[PDB]
Amino acid sequence: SMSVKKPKRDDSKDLALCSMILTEMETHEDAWPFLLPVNLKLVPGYKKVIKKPMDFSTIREKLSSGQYPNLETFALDVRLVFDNCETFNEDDSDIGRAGHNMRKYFEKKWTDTFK
Repeated sequence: SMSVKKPKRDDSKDLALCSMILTEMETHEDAWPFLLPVNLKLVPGYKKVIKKPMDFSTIREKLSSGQYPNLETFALDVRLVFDNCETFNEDDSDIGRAGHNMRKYFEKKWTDTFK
């Protein structure tokens, strides 16, 4: 509350560390569905169904331009990529499998870097 604060967690390295995580997600062999925005002209249904499209290149640009206020808003966009994927793709598809794999990979790196 006013003039009553928990001890200050050091957040000075968060930007660099989210960047490192994102590099690792970018270079994963199963990243290919997620590297670029879904082409809304070429994929029927996407535009109407997926209300907030998100992809790795868009997160990279937001990260690089100070559009994440804190590490939680960064994680929300990463998870949005996977939540979008599960909304549009069958589990038993190459893309559906990719999304599950990448979500796992991310959640581990997230816990190990920060929790």
